[PDB]
Amino acid sequence: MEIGVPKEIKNQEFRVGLSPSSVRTLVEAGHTVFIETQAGIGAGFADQDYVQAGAQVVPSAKDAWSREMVVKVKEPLPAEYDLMQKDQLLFTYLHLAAARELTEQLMRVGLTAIAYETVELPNRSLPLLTPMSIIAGRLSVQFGARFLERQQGGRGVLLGGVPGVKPGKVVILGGGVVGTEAAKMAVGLGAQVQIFDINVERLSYLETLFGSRVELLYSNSAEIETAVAEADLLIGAVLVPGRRAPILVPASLVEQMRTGSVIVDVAVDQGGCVETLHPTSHTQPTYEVFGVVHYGVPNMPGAVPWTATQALNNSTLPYVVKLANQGLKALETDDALAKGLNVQAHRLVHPAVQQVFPDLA
Amino acid sequence: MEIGVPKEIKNQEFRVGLSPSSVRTLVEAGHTVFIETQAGIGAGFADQDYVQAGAQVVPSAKDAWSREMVVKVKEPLPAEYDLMQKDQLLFTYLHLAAARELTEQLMRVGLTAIAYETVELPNRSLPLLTPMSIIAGRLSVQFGARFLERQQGGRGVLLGGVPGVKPGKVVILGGGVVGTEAAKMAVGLGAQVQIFDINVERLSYLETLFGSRVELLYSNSAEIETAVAEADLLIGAVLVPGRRAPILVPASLVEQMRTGSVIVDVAVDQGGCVETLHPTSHTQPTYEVFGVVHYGVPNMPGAVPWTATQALNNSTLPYVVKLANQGLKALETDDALAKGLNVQAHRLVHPAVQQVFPDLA
Amino acid sequence: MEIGVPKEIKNQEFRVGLSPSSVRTLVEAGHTVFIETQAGIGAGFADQDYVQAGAQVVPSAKDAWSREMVVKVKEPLPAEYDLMQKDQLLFTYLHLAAARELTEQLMRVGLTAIAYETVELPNRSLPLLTPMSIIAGRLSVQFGARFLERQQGGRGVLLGGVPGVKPGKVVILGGGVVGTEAAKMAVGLGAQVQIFDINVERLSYLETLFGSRVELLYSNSAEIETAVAEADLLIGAVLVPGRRAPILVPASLVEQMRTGSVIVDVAVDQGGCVETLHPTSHTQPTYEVFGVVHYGVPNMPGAVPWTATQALNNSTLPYVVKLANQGLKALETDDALAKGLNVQAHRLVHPAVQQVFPDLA
Amino acid sequence: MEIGVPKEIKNQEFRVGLSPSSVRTLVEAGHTVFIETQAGIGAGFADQDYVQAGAQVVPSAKDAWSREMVVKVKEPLPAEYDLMQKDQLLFTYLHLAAARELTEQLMRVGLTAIAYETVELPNRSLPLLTPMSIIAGRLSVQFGARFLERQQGGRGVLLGGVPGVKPGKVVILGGGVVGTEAAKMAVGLGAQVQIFDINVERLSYLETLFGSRVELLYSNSAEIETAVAEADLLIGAVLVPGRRAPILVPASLVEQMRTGSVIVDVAVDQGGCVETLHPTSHTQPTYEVFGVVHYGVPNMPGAVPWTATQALNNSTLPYVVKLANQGLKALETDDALAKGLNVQAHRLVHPAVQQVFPDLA
Amino acid sequence: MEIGVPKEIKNQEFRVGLSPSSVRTLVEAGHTVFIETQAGIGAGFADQDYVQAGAQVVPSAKDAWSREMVVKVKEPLPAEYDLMQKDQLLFTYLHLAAARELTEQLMRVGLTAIAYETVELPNRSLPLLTPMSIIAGRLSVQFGARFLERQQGGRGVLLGGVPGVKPGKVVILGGGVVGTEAAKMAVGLGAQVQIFDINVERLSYLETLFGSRVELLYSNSAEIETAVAEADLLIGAVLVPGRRAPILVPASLVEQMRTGSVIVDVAVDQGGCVETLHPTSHTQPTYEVFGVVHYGVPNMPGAVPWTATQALNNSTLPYVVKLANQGLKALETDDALAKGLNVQAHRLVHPAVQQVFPDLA
Ligand SMILES: NC(=O)c1ccc[n+]([C@@H]2O[C@H](COP(=O)([O-])OP(=O)(O)OC[C@H]3O[C@@H](n4cnc5c(N)ncnc54)[C@H](O)[C@@H]3O)[C@@H](O)[C@H]2O)c1
Ligand SMILES: NC(=O)c1ccc[n+]([C@@H]2O[C@H](COP(=O)([O-])OP(=O)(O)OC[C@H]3O[C@@H](n4cnc5c(N)ncnc54)[C@H](O)[C@@H]3O)[C@@H](O)[C@H]2O)c1
Ligand SMILES: NC(=O)c1ccc[n+]([C@@H]2O[C@H](COP(=O)([O-])OP(=O)(O)OC[C@H]3O[C@@H](n4cnc5c(N)ncnc54)[C@H](O)[C@@H]3O)[C@@H](O)[C@H]2O)c1
Ligand SMILES: NC(=O)c1ccc[n+]([C@@H]2O[C@H](COP(=O)([O-])OP(=O)(O)OC[C@H]3O[C@@H](n4cnc5c(N)ncnc54)[C@H](O)[C@@H]3O)[C@@H](O)[C@H]2O)c1
Ligand SMILES: NC(=O)c1ccc[n+]([C@@H]2O[C@H](COP(=O)([O-])OP(=O)(O)OC[C@H]3O[C@@H](n4cnc5c(N)ncnc54)[C@H](O)[C@@H]3O)[C@@H](O)[C@H]2O)c1
Repeated sequence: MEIGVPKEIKNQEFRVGLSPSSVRTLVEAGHTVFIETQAGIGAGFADQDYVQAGAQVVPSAKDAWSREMVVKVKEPLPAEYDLMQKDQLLFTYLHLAAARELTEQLMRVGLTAIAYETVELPNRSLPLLTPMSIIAGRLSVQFGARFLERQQGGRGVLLGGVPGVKPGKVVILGGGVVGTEAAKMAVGLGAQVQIFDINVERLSYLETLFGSRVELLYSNSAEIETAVAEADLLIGAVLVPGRRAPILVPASLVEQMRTGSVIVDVAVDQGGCVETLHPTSHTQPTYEVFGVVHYGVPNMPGAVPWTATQALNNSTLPYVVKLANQGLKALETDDALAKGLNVQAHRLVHPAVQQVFPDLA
Repeated sequence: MEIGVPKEIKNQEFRVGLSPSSVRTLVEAGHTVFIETQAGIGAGFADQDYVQAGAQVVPSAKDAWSREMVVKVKEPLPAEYDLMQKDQLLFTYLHLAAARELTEQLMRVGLTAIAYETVELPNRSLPLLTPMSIIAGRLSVQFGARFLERQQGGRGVLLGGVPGVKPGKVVILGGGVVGTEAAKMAVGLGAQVQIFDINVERLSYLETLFGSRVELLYSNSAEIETAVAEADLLIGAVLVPGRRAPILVPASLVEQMRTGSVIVDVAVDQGGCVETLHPTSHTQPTYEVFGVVHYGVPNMPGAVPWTATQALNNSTLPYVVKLANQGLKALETDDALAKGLNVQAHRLVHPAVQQVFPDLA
Repeated sequence: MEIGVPKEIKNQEFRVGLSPSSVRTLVEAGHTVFIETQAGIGAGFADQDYVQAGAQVVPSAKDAWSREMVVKVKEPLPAEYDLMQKDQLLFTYLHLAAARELTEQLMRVGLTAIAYETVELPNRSLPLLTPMSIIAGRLSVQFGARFLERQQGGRGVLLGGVPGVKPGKVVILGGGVVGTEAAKMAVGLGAQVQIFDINVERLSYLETLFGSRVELLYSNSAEIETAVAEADLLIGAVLVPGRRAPILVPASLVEQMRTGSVIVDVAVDQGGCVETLHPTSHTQPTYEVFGVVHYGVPNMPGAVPWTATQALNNSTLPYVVKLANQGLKALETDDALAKGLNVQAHRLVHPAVQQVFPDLA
Repeated sequence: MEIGVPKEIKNQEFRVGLSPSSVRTLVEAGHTVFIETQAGIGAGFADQDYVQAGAQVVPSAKDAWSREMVVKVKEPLPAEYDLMQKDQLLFTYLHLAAARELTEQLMRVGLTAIAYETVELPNRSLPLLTPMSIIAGRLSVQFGARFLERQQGGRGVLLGGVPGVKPGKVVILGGGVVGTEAAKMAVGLGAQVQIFDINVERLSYLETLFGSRVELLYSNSAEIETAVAEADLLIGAVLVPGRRAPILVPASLVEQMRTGSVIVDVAVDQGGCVETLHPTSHTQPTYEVFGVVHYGVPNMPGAVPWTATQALNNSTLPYVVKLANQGLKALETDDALAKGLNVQAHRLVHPAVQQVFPDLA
Repeated sequence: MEIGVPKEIKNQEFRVGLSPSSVRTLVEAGHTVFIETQAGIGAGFADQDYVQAGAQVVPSAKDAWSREMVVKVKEPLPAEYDLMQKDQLLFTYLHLAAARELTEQLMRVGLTAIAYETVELPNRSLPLLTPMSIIAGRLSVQFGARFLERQQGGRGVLLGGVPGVKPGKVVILGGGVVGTEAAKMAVGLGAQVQIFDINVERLSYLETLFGSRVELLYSNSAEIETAVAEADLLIGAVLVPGRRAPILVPASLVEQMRTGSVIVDVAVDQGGCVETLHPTSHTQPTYEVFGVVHYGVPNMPGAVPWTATQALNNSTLPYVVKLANQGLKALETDDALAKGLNVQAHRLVHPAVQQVFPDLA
């Protein structure tokens, strides 16, 4: 089939729909791929690498959008609304329940849109988001260490300390995928680490990973209060299915933290579990409240596009191949794929997006 | 005795001569300490903490400089030349072989100046520099990870990678104190690590620390060339006694590195082992040569003043106490202290500084 | 019941149906066991040990084959066709889909034959093969190290290297049971290790076992090519259910490998994932193609009969006991056992073997 | 200076005096190197690699022996006696106290001969032998595992066992360099390990390396007897300065060992600590006594010439460079080098070799 | 709702139904809690702590028993039979199949009684017992070490030994929750450890936790006999669903053990797997049979009430909250809770307790 890969146009978005290794694999399956020049450059892939792989490098987005299947990272923007085609297959992150205009647009056009984030296993797991959660967890500590540096606004604490001197104290709220990857890094830098979770069985499992090196604590307000007050680095990594996140950290608790301490709340979209936290810019990634540094920049994985592009591809690829092979019939063979389906032929198909635009259904 | 601690005035210097725990200890020994207001604040110590410790908080530097002993972090600046006194004891980092004017100043004044960096054991070890080498080694990786982020100018590589994706490759030139601490951090973040050294016995010792997790390689041009070409993060940590550092990495080698890769040369004063590296600012910590990011900001430990102040104190303290107790006679009891002596009563005493200002002796 | 254990007669087969500990256990359950003299000697078990266990040691195979139940390791050979009886229970590895004559023989005779390799759990797992996969994985590295020795034909590389010198590079294709055990050994010898797999969730799990000590890579032709070219030791450990193995390594790739490098493809029966690999002898376990040493000897576990006999027994025993107790009714109580049933009363019962000898059904 | 490297002619000797990386380094120092064609091929180095390094590849040994300095691995053989020159510098392993004829030959010729094995530090350490001890220690386990395989003559025991089955038991007599490297490998393969030593302080140090994973036992006849009787693999790694090795294992003890168990005595030249052990061939590396497999092949490191050549070079190189630079005056600057001196201008200089050929002095 | 917490009156019982953190959490949910004075003191919780949490501290048990819901640790005793009320909710450990009188009492009264130990998941797991199994496993080793001390009656063996001296040998029968926690501690003290289990898949899993540090052995009489004879510390940790425990250790085996060796059978209620073991007192926790020390004191977790109270609460809490919120309707929403139901309105509801008092149903 013909596969197009336009360059990402969203602000600060350096990832790319397909890496060269993916392309190669696709080309060996009988398919042909068209990629816009420079599409891969923010991620570290030259057009050259794409040609070596069997890609046809196209000079414009029009040329890339004109294919039967388009594979991207982010949702289409208004600047590209006119590039879309009636019978395309669009496979990318959509987040439709947050973009009515976008939802209507796809609807008018009549294509079929499959969202990475709705492809779901019986497991109830979302295989195409995980890779991003792993990365965010790892980055949280890296960003946190930077902001604990004096020139960056923090107290001037080295996470690992040095023999004779106290190490930094990292408190992680939530021991799921993100919280677990964060703990791995903090431990690697030498910090003293505490993880809170409400699921004891998850806590038991974490003990198999860390042994007695990390403190594994049941999530209750009383212990949270004490721990948070002593933290140099607080990482929010909580997720709850039927809703937005619980505020485990009220402004009053924040007020009790040490000056120059830092909070990184990875749970930014769904609210955060920290009361004083809101999303931040990039020309201004942080702000202070009570002398405590706040970091609320989202899509953390965008800081490592080379690593992030491959991680995503490793997971999307088999789906890309199935679609290229069976086209629309794959949704009838693949239940997970069938669940990624959001829009088709002017109809809003995803039940979740329906309950949000009940009048769009 | 009376001990004074002025606030550091050098640019970007947030450390402080004595921490509150040190002060307390000093006060319990019979001594009294005077500290300039706000002297400890960049390091995270309020005047309050100093008063609780037994310190007398003085409102001006004059008041702090007027003591029989002054304890600081950096060398005196011209702005303080008039504050110095004839019979003081000055204990701080001096680096006289690089400051003639300063050397002459101390000479005129007639005090006795003891340099942290010349206090030396029979071991030939410099006990008061080590703490700073440990910190620099640990920070190098932390800074390196930041600069490998796309927005910071790097390729966009996560050091630890994610299962399925290649981890970052870190190459460390020199397996001494700095190189060893750097390896500890890189390994902690999940990177693939290679350390080069010319001392096999040091390599053998490192194996006892890391096992087979790190690649331990003999330093020869041939292997260096190959390794460096594949690095995401290159850390220079070489030191050679009788001179400046060897250029293990010529511009030609740098030219062969991947775009967006980063070099952190901790060996900045003595030259660096990297040809294209020079010191950098803070309003501009890095620059590019061949698409490769260069970081040459010195006194790395200044980024974590809270941790760095305590590490230094843990080591200087026993010397501070000996001086306060025995005053000048300590140099006659302590050989290491006797070696820290640089200037006394208008005479240049340190042989090393003499061979540099042979006409000052 | 009466249980017989003949000595294995197949070439190079030193294992034995029951170890002495098994026998003891069987005897304490009310059963009696007859074993041919010397049956256990290749595995390190003297007849003495068998008598201490409660076994009756019989002088001939006839005496051992004449029992209501016979327990062996390998399939019956033509030399024993006349020893079989109409109503026996035969429990051993059969591999009928590869032995028509054998399949017809059991059919004529009219016994019931249960194959270790078809006993299967709902899990779809084959509990009686695993023990052999674990052993093969561990041996692969052991054999590989031997063949990397100069006198054995290899390049003369020590897997662990020595501080100052590069360790050997081991590449494992497939991260399942075999590939995982191989990685454990390679890591134990100090090698640099890469594992490829197409299942990301398996890759994630492996990270919980190895941390960042092993490189965990997604199986794609592009990365495979690069990795394989740099390998000292290549281990094939791929398995795919609905068929034979994929050739992940074409002769062209093999041609690009270093002279004296070695390939051990554990996936020998089902083809191998290496193009240039074919089964080898024992009077000649290896051969060279492009200066690269090939090892294709099967039934690797036969090299450690003492360890292999016990591992198998630990798993077969509970089934042996159930059969001795309930005889044929066990297949009606045990679904896994019911699945091991291949032949009974002249009829070919196993659906898998039926689809192979569709005219035998 | 001119440096020659002849091809090694001794039987089964595949190492080479200088690797290509060494050569390169030498060439960059102002020196020129001549190497006999194919000299590096048994170690995995093509002439090509030597030319790339700056070597001049010579067609004959005569051409290589004709230089002011010759660098080899083994001692000169009678076939090369005529190639030697009056004023050469010969640097290689000599073992003169075992070769009278050779000793006389060097004497006649009048060159100066420096033996790797006599270069000694104040430490009393022999820096140029260690690399070989490390390798032998690692290989011992590798060879031992092979001989425990049934087809190789052993009991058929997998060192690591499998969950549910006992691992192999490895007993190491001597916890020095060799014994320690052996333990590292055995532990890596999963074996149960015991190390005996008479030096408690060495035992204490080993605990810092292995923790409680290895049993660390004081060397006394009583415990030795018990342990040895239960071993699958016995490794002799004892060394005593003023003499030959103690027989810690009398034939009577050997008689008590399990059939198919194996003994690898790395202490072969100095006798061995095992009574029934003698050196073996290569066309016959082992023999049996009491059903116990004996391995007594020496120069174990010769099995991995690629790894062994580099390990040796990493250590000899700085000495090779000093000699090329200062020629004979290096012995007057280098005490360790001065100690390597065995023969010069017809005189036997090495005190140790003198006390052996008291009439040659 | 109103929640009461009486002080535990059973002998040697220091735990308490709710910890202060639990209380706080309950109070924030809209509920009010009444606790008898001193109820928390044996566990380390002052009334003060309870008041800070929002508890109302009541002076008598009557006051605590008079609530709509009573939360305790142990079963009600005759001394409290008169305190119970018709429509209460009683949530605590009951063990009714062992207390007929108690069972009849609850029956008369007409309350609804929910037993911690019958709350069960589809998993068939008993979430409210696990926490106690983990603790018992950890304590077993701690108690065992104490009894191996000479003054306590044991042989005088230090589990970890010291470099040069054999470590203690610990044998664990059963590799489930208890056996696994015991192994963790024994390994932590430096002992040589063997675990036996009949489930190979459990053995495989344990290898992922311990690697090759522990010996993982299949449970068969032959190996058990040998291992037990050499043990310093034997820990019984076997559980079998449809019955009482198997005697894996007959008195005859015990007779073969070393004098001063110790047995701790955690499997005390269900019999023990050790023939010579019976429950013991506290004024006499052990006894000897054949010079072997026996420890059979039950409810091991009672020795660490501070730790044990919190572990239990972490697990019971969510159930306590559900009950307080939905009262009786929770059993209709919660299947696990519905399974904890033993008695209600004079009727015996639990099928298991019915089959024991078939005439009570
Ligand atoms: N900013 C970014 O780039 C980015 C990327 C990915 C995910 N995230 C966010 O990070 C969060 C973590 O996602 P995840 O994949 O780890 O989910 P997860 O389900 O793997 O982990 C969440 C964990 O939180 C625990 N939790 C829930 N309530 C809790 C409570 N009251 N106290 C303590 N722990 C509680 C759960 O028991 C669970 O273990 C989500 O909110 C997600 O949206 C941000
Ligand atoms: N910028 C900062 O804030 C800061 C702070 C401290 C130290 N440093 C610098 O960092 C360097 C490292 O200091 P250190 O305490 O680790 O010294 P060290 O002696 O502990 O380590 C240096 C090591 O380099 C090795 N080395 C020398 N020549 C080599 C060669 N050709 N190849 C490979 N390795 C070689 C030596 O064998 C030694 O092991 C010095 O140059 C020091 O001035 C910078
Ligand atoms: N010679 C012997 O004595 C012996 C003994 C046992 C097994 N074997 C063979 O070894 C192989 C391994 O068996 P196992 O028990 O490990 O199976 P397994 O299922 O546990 O492992 C196989 C793994 O291969 C992976 N795989 C499949 N296709 C792949 C691809 N294209 N790239 C990379 N990985 C891929 C799967 O995802 C899986 O994780 C089989 O072929 C089996 O027949 C040989
Ligand atoms: N065959 C080969 O290729 C080869 C290569 C190198 C070394 N070797 C030999 O291996 C031996 C080991 O050499 P090394 O470098 O380990 O020496 P080492 O000094 O590092 O180790 C020897 C150790 O043996 C211990 N020892 C001495 N007497 C003992 C006794 N009665 N019981 C127990 N331990 C005792 C010492 O305390 C010491 O720790 C030597 O005999 C050497 O000649 C063979
Ligand atoms: N005294 C106390 O305070 C206390 C507290 C909790 C549990 N216990 C007791 O401890 C025992 C262990 O409980 P658990 O939670 O570990 O159960 P579990 O199911 O987690 O562990 C029991 C294990 O025993 C194994 N096993 C069964 N039969 C065996 C045999 N013949 N040989 C070897 N292993 C065998 C099973 O395969 C299983 O892995 C139970 O009997 C329980 O009643 C005592």
